[PDB]
Amino acid sequence: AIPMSWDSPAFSNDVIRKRHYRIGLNLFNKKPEKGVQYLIERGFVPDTPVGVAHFLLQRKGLSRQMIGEFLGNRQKQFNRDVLDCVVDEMDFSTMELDEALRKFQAHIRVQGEAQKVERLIEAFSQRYCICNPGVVRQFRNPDTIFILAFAIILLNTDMYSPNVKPERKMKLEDFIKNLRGVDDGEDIPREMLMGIYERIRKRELKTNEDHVSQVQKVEKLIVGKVLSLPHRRLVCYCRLFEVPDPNKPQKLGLHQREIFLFNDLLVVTKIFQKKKNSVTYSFRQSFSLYGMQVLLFENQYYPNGIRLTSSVKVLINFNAPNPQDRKKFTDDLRESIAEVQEMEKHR
Repeated sequence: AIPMSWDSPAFSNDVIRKRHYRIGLNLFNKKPEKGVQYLIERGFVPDTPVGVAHFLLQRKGLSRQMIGEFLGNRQKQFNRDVLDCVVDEMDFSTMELDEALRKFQAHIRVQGEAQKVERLIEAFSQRYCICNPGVVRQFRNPDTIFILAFAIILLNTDMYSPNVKPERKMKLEDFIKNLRGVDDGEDIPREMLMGIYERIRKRELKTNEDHVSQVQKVEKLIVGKVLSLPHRRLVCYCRLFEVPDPNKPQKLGLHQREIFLFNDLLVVTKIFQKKKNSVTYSFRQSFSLYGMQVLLFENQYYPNGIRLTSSVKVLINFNAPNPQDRKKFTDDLRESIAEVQEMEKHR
């Protein structure tokens, strides 16, 4: 009885598969335990340690804070064998401790709560031990590599801190002085410390950017009337025009709005500052995507109307600059609306 349309289930294979995948990453970026089983249930990764390990190091859309929060768990064994698996496909041979830490820190954020930091460091240090045993041998107590890894982290934080005057920052001799007697009473060979200090000074240790990085650089461009949570991702950016009254015409350019669509939130802004190769946006209002519907319309004064509603009833009215931007934006907003609705899990 139902006619075939383009909205029939026979045509939504790709759309629904990709929707589930994005939901999986969304549950990981909120709670990595619920997220990870979600993706093995739907078969996005095998239930293997290296499987989850290959996934966390390569897939985009995963928060590096949330990856480190996961890989840094002592309780779960899988997290430890995924951690040992992630350190396995990182080769630290013919490299100083700081160049190994930098490579390791490129994938996992090494910050936050003392318990889980100690642990990624613990697991990192031993991978550094296995790989360059020789260097370990000129250490009275191999326990000192763990101590030295934290000293490098402490050096990096201090050196590139915006909160310390340059003259109150750690000098090379202050770094050497602080490590005196660290090796169970003996000192670490000084040229090794010269190297370390002399190369963190050349280049700060920085974690690789992720989706949270883009949301926070957008967030710093908005002057409020706090969106960089690890689950939130930027979907699209669009210029629209707001419509106070769709029954009268308006001059072109009036009520110009810059819209930011996130996977669970829609923020409406208006241009604030102007030149210098960018701008700020004065936050006007934001909308939850739950219960929201997009009704496309047009009249004699607005050929490309967009209307946002709910029945949980008109949120706002927009006119798009052209039909293409209209199709693209409404297609993304409808997909983000479906993502949020599907996500309302009732377990």
